[PDB]
Amino acid sequence: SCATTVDAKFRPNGCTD
Repeated sequence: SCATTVDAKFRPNGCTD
Protein backbone atom coordinates (compact mmCIF):
# COMPACT_ATOMS: atom_id res chain seq x y z
CA SER A 1 0.00 0.00 0.00
CA CYS A 2 1.31 3.49 -1.09
CA ALA A 3 -0.65 6.25 0.90
CA THR A 4 -0.74 4.54 4.36
CA THR A 5 1.30 6.26 7.24
CA VAL A 6 3.03 9.60 6.17
CA ASP A 7 1.52 11.43 3.03
CA ALA A 8 0.37 10.76 -0.61
CA LYS A 9 2.09 14.03 -1.93
CA PHE A 10 5.46 12.93 -0.23
CA ARG A 11 5.40 9.41 -1.95
CA PRO A 12 5.62 9.10 -5.92
CA ASN A 13 2.94 10.73 -8.19
CA GLY A 14 0.66 7.89 -9.48
CA CYS A 15 1.82 5.02 -7.13
CA THR A 16 -0.11 1.67 -6.84
CA ASP A 17 -1.95 1.08 -3.47
